[PDB]
Parts: sequence; structure tokens; C-alpha cells
Amino acid sequence: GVKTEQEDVLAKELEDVNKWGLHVFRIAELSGNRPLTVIMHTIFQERDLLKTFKIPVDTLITYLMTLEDHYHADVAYHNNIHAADVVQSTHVLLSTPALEAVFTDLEILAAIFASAIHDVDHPGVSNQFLINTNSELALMYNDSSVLENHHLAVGFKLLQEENCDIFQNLTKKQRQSLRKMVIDIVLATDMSKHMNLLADLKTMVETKKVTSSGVLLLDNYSDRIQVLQNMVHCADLSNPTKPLQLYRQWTDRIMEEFFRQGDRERERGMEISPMCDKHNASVEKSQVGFIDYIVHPLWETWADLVHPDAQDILDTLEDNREWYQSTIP
Ligand SMILES: C=CNC(=O)N1CCc2c(sc(NC(=O)Cc3ccccc3)c2C(=O)OC=C)C1
Ligand SMILES: [Zn+2]
Ligand SMILES: [Zn+2]
Repeated sequence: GVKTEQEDVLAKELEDVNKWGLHVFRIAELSGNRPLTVIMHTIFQERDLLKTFKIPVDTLITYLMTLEDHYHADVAYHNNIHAADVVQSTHVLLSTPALEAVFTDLEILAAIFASAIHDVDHPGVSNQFLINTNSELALMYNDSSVLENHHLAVGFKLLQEENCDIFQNLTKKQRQSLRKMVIDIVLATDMSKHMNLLADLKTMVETKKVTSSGVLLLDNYSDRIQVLQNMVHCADLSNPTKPLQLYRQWTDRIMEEFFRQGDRERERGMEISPMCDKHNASVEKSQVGFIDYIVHPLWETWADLVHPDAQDILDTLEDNREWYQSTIP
């Protein structure tokens, strides 16, 4: 009834679960490629979600292992490790002082569950690739947020496997509300919705209302869900805000995935997607471009929303951007 030594080392690494920059690749190794399951279980216990939602623990573990198994180990970036990273990052963002006591237990559950499922069964190619290949998925979803609709359908469908229904004790009211928020959050991870999400985030910063305890004031669903959508989108795009040793590992992985799509696009003979061309790419230029145009405007606006809780994260992003720039041949 006592941890093995490997379990002990894993447990000590998980003591950093509340911190930006968790060694998530080490946790994946230590856990035997179960980063999503162990991190989720840890967060659910830490936030007392099992008791609050009457979730039986064997059901939670069974579902988590099932969900984790439906991520593709042969996909370099969009895999269970990425899912675990987004979950843990969302967990840290939810704990930010500016949001203390703002969200209900069910909204917290929605943000974390949405994070866990948000990329499940990702084939490692883009929506546009699936559309252009006449793939079944694209036909199923009428070319519209193809992957994101799929991640949702899979994440929910897996609740129906043996001893997997972690929501079995929620009321119909709780379930309908949970399901709607989860759907709204995952559909918001489609990059084609990025400019719109950011627009609404800026608007909210402009009309920002704090309240009583120095805490953000969100008094309608539209506002509450937009903050959660943006929070998870930030987590999804948090790699360049992490310590450089982590960030670089993620960059390698996504470029591996992109270059592979590029190869398959050359094989087939389609015109090669942006920065997916292995032979004449600039990994460094692309990272600087992606940060200047997407990641920095997003995180800067988030930082404004929760000022100054996110200052250290933004500084790290800026340091990493300078590093990648300095490294341009
Ligand atoms: C015309 C619009 N273009 C886009 O919407 N995309 C093109 C590039 C890109 C993503 S998502 C994503 N990256 C992420 O989603 C998270 C991440 C950021 C930085 C390093 C590793 C991973 C990238 C990217 O990194 O590009 C640079 C190589 C989607
Ligand atoms: Zn995604
Ligand atoms: Zn993702």
C-alpha cells in the first residue's frame, strides 16, 4: 500500500501542478505516457471536484485512461501530452487572483473538461488539409470547424463506454449547462475564430468592470463564456510563454507535425501549406511571426484583463520572442 519509487518521483513532480512551467514532458515519461490521466486526477482532487460532483473515482480514472488512449501517440504535437499541458495551464489561469471567486464549480469543471478533450483523436493534419482531401470528417461536418466538432463528439461519446460516465450524478440542469459551455469553449479553439475572440476580449478590457474585492465582474453568460473561451484559447497558445526549454520542445513537435503534413501535401501534389515546407522553411522566422501577430496580441490583452497577475508570463513571452529573433540567420 505504498508508492513504488517511480510513483514517488512522479508525485514529487506533480507538486508543481499549480505552477506555470510544470515539467510536463517528464511527467509523461514518469507516468508511462499517462500525463493527461495523472494531471487530471491531481487537479480534480486538488479542486475537490470528485466530492462536489459525486464522481466515483474508478469511473473518473476509467474515463481518463479511455480519453487519453484516444489521443494519437504517433502524432508529434496534437497528442495527450499537449492535452495535459492545456489542462494544467487552464488550471493555473483559473487560479489567477483577478478571477478569485468569480466562476462556479460547474464553470471550472467545464473549462477543465473542455481542455482535456479539446484535441482528442487529432490526426495531426489541419482542417484545410481534411477539406482539400475530401476526407470523411470534413464531409461529416460540412467543412465547418471540422476537427473541433470531432474532438467534441469523441470526448462526449467516450462517456458511454463501460464505467466511463463521470457525469452520472449530475442533474439534467447541471448536464445541459455543462455541455453547452464545453461545446462553446472547444469550438472557440478553432484558429479561424481567433480574431473574433480577441476582438471581444479587447472590448471587454475596454469596458472592464472590477468589483468590491478588486475582482473581475461578469454578470451575464456572454461575458462569462467569452472569458472562459479566451482563457482556454490562451492555454492552447501558451507554449511560447513557457520557459524556453519547454517552448523549444513544443516548437520541434509542431514543426515535425507541420513538415509531415507538408510532405503528404507534396506526395499528393497539393500546394504546400504555410510554413509546412520542410526544404525551405525558417522555423525561427515563423515563431517570431506567430508571436508578433497572434500570441503576443492575445496574451497582452489577457494580461490587461487580469493586470497585473500575468506580468511574468508576458515578460517570458517577450524574452522568448527576442531569443528566437536573435537566432535568425
Ligand atoms: C493564416 C493563419 N495561420 C494559422 O491559423 N495557423 C498557421 C500557423 C500556426 C497555427 S497554430 C500554431 N501553434 C500553436 O498552436 C502553439 C505553438 C506555438 C509556438 C510553438 C509551438 C506551438 C502555429 C505556429 O506555431 O506557427 C509557427 C510555426 C495555425
Ligand atoms: Zn485544436
Ligand atoms: Zn490544442
